[PDB]
Amino acid sequence: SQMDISNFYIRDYMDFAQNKGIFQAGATNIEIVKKDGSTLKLPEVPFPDFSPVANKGSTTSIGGAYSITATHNTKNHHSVATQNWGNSTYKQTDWNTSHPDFAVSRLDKFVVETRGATEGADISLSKQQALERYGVNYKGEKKLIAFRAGSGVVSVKKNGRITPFNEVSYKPEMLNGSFVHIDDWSGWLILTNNQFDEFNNIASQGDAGSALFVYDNQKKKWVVAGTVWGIYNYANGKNHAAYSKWNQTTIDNLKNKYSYNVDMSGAQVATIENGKLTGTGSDTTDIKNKDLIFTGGGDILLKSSFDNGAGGLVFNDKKTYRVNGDDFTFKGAGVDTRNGSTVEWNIRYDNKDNLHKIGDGTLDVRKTQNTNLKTGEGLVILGAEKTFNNIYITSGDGTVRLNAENALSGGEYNGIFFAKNGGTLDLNGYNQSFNKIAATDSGAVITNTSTKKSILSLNNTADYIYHGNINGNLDVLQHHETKKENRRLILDGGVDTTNDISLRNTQLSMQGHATEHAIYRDGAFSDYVAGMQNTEADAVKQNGNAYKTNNAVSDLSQPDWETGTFRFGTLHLENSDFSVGRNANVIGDIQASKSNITIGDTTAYIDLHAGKNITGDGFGFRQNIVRGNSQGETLFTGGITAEDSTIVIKDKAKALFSNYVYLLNTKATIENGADVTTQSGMFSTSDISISGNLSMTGNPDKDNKFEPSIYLNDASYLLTDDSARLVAKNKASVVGDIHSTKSASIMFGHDESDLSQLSDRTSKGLALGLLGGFDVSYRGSVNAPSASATMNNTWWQLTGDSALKTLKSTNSMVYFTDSANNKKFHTLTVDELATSNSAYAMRTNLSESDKLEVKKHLSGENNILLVDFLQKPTPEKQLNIELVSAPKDTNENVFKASKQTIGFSDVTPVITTRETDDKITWSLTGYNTVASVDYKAFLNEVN
Repeated sequence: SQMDISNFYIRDYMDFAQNKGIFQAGATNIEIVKKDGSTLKLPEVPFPDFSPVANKGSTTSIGGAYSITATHNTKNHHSVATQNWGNSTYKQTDWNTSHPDFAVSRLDKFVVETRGATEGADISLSKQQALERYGVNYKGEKKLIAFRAGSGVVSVKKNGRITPFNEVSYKPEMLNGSFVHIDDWSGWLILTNNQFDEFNNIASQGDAGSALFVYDNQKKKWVVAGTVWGIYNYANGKNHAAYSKWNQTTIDNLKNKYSYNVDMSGAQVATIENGKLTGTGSDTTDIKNKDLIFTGGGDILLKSSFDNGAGGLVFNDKKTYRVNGDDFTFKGAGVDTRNGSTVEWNIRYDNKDNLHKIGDGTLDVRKTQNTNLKTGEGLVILGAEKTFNNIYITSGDGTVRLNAENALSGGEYNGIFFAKNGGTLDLNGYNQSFNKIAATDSGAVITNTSTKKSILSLNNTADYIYHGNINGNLDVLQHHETKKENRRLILDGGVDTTNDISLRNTQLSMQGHATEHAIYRDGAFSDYVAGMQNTEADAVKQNGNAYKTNNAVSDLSQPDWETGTFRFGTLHLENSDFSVGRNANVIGDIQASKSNITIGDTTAYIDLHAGKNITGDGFGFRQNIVRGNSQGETLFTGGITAEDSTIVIKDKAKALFSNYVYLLNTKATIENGADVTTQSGMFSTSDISISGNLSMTGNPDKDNKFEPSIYLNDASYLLTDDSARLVAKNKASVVGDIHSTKSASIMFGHDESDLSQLSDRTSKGLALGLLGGFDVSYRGSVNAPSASATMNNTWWQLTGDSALKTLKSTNSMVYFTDSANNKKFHTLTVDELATSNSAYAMRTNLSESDKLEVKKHLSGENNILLVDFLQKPTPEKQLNIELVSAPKDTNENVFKASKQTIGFSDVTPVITTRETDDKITWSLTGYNTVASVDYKAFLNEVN
């Protein structure tokens, strides 16, 4: 544990050993960011799972009740005589040692926290064979590189200067490691160079016994090469850690010595009474301190209580067994169900001791135990009411299935505690109510594999973060009778169902998870955490990253978060607050009533005990929520139906409304930097305020085309910022007035070059109906005198007096028309109009008309003026109705009279051009007679 912190952080070496930060088990292409900003690529291997390494580092699990270490630590060493993994304590019963310094320990219980490093390296391989079998690519070469972790006395080295932390040895929190080069493989001891390159961490006193791991090509599996014997220092600063090789036979002899085979092939019933095993092919009068290894299937009968000492119960074939015995009890190392064995457990485990379950098989518990389970592997069926008082699930490999009504216990957690990497609780058709789920990370899964639906109620009484997952066939419910402050439910793990979540009088946040890192000391305080912090105050000062050395598992200001994917059918909101914070990917529909929805909440939540929530012996839960500003990108995708609600989409948030949005008396706001795309239609009764980006498009089908979509606002689109952007394109029919005090942008239609096609789903009748042959229909007035509008391939049904700063119309029709109760003529007022290949269709009753007024600049070629004659003109009256008004220098050919009729008139307009001293104008000064509408067809006249 002598760490060169010249170009790396102390926490990097800790994260490495502890599978925290970037060093997740199995991860490839890991890059350590140096203090100088550049990157160090790890060797090309799936990163090792270091869970076999004991809390103190000097001992390592090799599976079951066995661990390996260094003989010269001694039988009595505090890290050998007692050995810990997670919240569990294990006592050494004895050990077997082989020269030079290799020790294998027999423990008193089956270790549930880890499968262990079950296999060793083949030390009989030659140099070259070993390089081929165990070599890994590093800086473009195959090298015999090994990985390891330990917690010998800590010191740090910066550019030569060593700073020791003499008290700091065997500190679980300080577990640290490195990848190292094996300089000597075939020699008497394996010799590793821990400073062969850059990530340099030399072994120090207390690292003795810690394991060396190498990666097997063929087995695709990390295996143990040896245990730390000692350390050599040579002239000119060279250094090796020396390793006592894995000795398979020392292991096998100890294992066999602590095993006793019981052959029940055909031999009816195994009976155990006061330490005597009868009725089998392997009868004896003890049988104590030995794993009983059962084969052949069948019944085990206790005629007395059975304390097997350090020995456990092992089942070693894919057969079924039954353990019966009055009200007698078992005590020992636990139950190891191997090779798919099924054990129907119909006795009680000792009431003052924890049952340890490992093995890939099944423990089917048929009666109430009145004691605790610790499980790490395979299946446990809870077949009785209150099967266990408490359950501790660790490592990720274990599953607990409810198979009875009322199967869990009471209290805040229902007696379920998910420790490191958790495991799966299968509700299996039964409903459960938790006040809180005591889970420490995202490895905790609550699910339901039954075809019968189950309901998971969460009733947390104060603020609380659930780190786990909710999967499978379950609905989620959080209902309170009154809405109170200070009991928010925060999900920062995940949800993955096709079912519903129901919220009533409550507050819910969905959120990503701040990645957990190693810390120096768990708890407050002379002070080594302060000293270590001061060693890197220079680096922190330079890189502005105080979170990195603050002795906190995570921090609101850190950049590394894990996305929370929340997939569900419908989220039902009744008088509730729903928030999506940073780094979420929410995928589902929302139905909201009297509710507040916030997408892009700047408040995020972190748990200062994340990853270390499970306390004591495994059956307590701690959590310390910190909250504050922490912005980051986030996503919602789906539909929303909202009544009497408010919706806010905030900065960095992207909302893809891929289903219908229905806003009934709901206040909707899209803020600066927020991005909303709606593609499956909308209805709104109230104003939508847009300071960011609202894009309204048709529905993209499977074949690169668009089904028309309708955007119906009975109120107004309010553009509330200079930076606002309202976009409609790709087969969208929009209805509703636009108002803006600001210099926002409006963009209707696809880009001139970039055409889009109709879905084969859509009949041509419907298409003409909603779009008039154009890409976009817009119906409403626009009063945004400072705003810019761009319209291409657009049908503007202009239904009221309108005002823009600048307007550009290419291949569009501005169609002046009426509504329910207008029936008045309208005026389009613009500072600058650039118009080409477009049509303007004005109505007239032969004295007034719709009118276009361009105040400052009118440019563009090839536009027609259509006139809807609402009354049949006669040859008597002198017509002289101003249709368009523009500045003097405008070219008269910008507009021409159409030779087509529009409306119910058989009459074509005659338009004449005039120059007053300040404005040129187009006036209707005559007419000509000709003896679901496709309005795009009109534009043929102007190509």
